[PDB]
Amino acid sequence: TKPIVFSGAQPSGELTIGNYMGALRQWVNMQDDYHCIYCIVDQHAITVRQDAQKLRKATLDTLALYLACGIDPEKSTIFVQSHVPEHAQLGWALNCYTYFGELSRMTQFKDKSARYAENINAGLFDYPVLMAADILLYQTNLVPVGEDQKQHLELSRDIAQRFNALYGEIFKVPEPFIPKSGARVMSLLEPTKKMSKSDDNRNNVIGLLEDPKSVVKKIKRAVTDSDEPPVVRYDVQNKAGVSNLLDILSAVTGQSIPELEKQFEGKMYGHLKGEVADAVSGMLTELQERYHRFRNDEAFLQQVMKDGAEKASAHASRTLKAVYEAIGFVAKR
Amino acid sequence: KPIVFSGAQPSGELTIGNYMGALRQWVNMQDDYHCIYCIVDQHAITVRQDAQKLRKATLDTLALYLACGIDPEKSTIFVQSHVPEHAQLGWALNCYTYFGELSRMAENINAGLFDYPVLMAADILLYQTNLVPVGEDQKQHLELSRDIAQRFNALYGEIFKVPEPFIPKARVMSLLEPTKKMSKSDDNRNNVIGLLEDPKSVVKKIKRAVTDSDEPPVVRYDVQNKAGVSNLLDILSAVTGQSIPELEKQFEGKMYGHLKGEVADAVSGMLTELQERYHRFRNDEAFLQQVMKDGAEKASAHASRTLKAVYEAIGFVAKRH
Ligand SMILES: Nc1ncnc2c1ncn2[C@@H]1O[C@H](COP(=O)(O)OC(=O)[C@@H](N)Cc2c[nH]c3ccccc23)[C@@H](O)[C@H]1O
Ligand SMILES: Nc1ncnc2c1c(-c1ccc(Oc3ccccc3)cc1)nn2C1CCNCC1
Ligand SMILES: O=c1[nH]c2cc(Cl)ccc2o1
Repeated sequence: TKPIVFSGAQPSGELTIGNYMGALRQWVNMQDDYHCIYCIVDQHAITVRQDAQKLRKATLDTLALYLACGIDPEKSTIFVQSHVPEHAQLGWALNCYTYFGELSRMTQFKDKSARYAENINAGLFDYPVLMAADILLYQTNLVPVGEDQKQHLELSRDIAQRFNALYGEIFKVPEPFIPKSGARVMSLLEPTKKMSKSDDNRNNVIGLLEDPKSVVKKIKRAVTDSDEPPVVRYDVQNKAGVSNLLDILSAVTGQSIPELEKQFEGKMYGHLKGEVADAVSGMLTELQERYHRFRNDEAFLQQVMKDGAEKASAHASRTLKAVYEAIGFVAKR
Repeated sequence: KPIVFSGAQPSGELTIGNYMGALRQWVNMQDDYHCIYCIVDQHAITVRQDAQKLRKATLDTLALYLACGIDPEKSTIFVQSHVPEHAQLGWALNCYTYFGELSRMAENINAGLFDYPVLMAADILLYQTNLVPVGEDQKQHLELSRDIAQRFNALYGEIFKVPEPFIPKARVMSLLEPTKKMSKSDDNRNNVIGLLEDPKSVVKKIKRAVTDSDEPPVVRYDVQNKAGVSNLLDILSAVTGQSIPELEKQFEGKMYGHLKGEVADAVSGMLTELQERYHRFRNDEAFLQQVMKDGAEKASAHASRTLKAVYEAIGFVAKRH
């Protein structure tokens, strides 16, 4: 049996080139090498208040975007989190093996709490426990995420180790898979801030489903620096915007930063932004063409969700039965 | 017919205070209400305990409720962990519960100890529950369940019933501290009589029961001045159905030794029949397995209806069977 890959994305906001380079790109590339399981985490999405029609549409948008990126339902398991009850069941059990202080110290809870002061809910606080359940159910070996999820992944490793120390080899201890390029794509007008899929200023983001003409304009207005002469060189501290543009270009083309710096010797930010705009515009045009063919095929989306929940439930039920036996529950008949 | 929900915590040996004080009366109301008894093993694990002891205590609790007269054909009795909808609704309700509400109910407590009030709200709201018999320690918890139900209903429509406490209330006090209610969660086991205690144990515990220094000894009801004698009278009245004034007449010119002898005989007479049924049920694995299977099937059919309405209101894509 192949080692197992698991990862998820929220059907909230609009997925960006950041979500693609930090996660989805690795998801597509891992499908033959490993046994891959990819989840649309609708139960995590509702830790921020959603409109019911927007959430349902966004769940199906996210599924079609996975397929458009090249996630192949003949190679990978693709499913909607709420379709597998074992996620919530194991999540409750793992609350009892997680410390309050491990949750209160989380960067995501602190940032989200500041943004949504009127909805500091228990789900937002308990977010990392459900995510540990998502990973540990599938005997997961590798979790491809961006840098912002590292703290969450480290807690899932601590929970797995703590539970195993008491009860035996119930869980695998998962490892993060974080890319060398594109692990933390930054905002186009505030390159010290991560690119957000829920930004109130749309000019900060490159949306995967945004009009490529709109995206090219945003790239040309991306902030650079006051260097005289202008020089294309990677330096996050002193050249955050130029560095972020180089990181996006490297991630799209596969070229190294040193190769890009050599290609741009004697050139300035017009050549850099021209190449980033051309590469991103081409990628999004091809991606969106595949997207509409999947998004408007409800029979195919329905079949992928049915087959994926059936495959996930088989794995998850096996792990949950072992967890329930270990902690001392009377087994269900 | 109103729906009543009770959570039976597996750990802790039920006492004569639990039986004569509430369970005995609820056994006789199984035709008046749709009663649901949930053995709450998912609540249990907020406290680290031996796994084999928790499994045994779940089956001990099931067999004792059956022995006291809960009829699995009239009432729904089941193990919480056998119905996944409890955990599913609990997560959803976390997203509609303020962190501040749980704080107002440290770095080293487990998240289950912080979050169980949300699981209790899910347990109740799943079954369109009208009535919850709560202890005084659980009144704030029931108020949170009502607050969550009203908050969700105000956003999405009348998805949940707003549950009410069961207001109406036998007095059974601690044998060595007659000002404190007899409690199944007590550390001084000499303060309680468990439902499974043998006649020799019952005699020993009643004989140490605190009385007073009245001279002559007088068997009369007076909670202020004769708390221990009053408690023995209340226990004897609750077992036999004889009135306090009738018992006062019966023990005129009698000493506290006579009262204690009659209390022990009355209590052990009541427990013998409970204990026969308990050992019969507890050692019948196929009977207990069939009760749990039937109960979880009944509970899941009702719980699935509520959870589907909750998921539709939130906007989740419906599962593909
Ligand atoms: N600007 C950025 N640059 C690079 N990568 C980025 C950027 N912004 C986001 N990411 C990554 O995108 C993935 C999905 O993000 P979500 O917010 O949907 O999704 C999240 O933040 C998860 N909690 C969802 C989840 C729930 N359960 C799981 C179990 C395993 C893995 C993931 C999950 C993530 O990998 C995230 O790191
Ligand atoms: N799980 C726990 N872990 C720690 N402390 C807890 C609890 C609970 C608890 C347990 C089970 C439960 O089941 C129901 C469900 C529905 C209806 C009725 C009962 C409800 C609550 N109560 N408390 C106490 C501690 C002292 N008194 C204050 C609260
Ligand atoms: O991760 C989690 N936390 C949870 C809390 C409740 Cl009440 C139920 C399921 C859960 O899963």
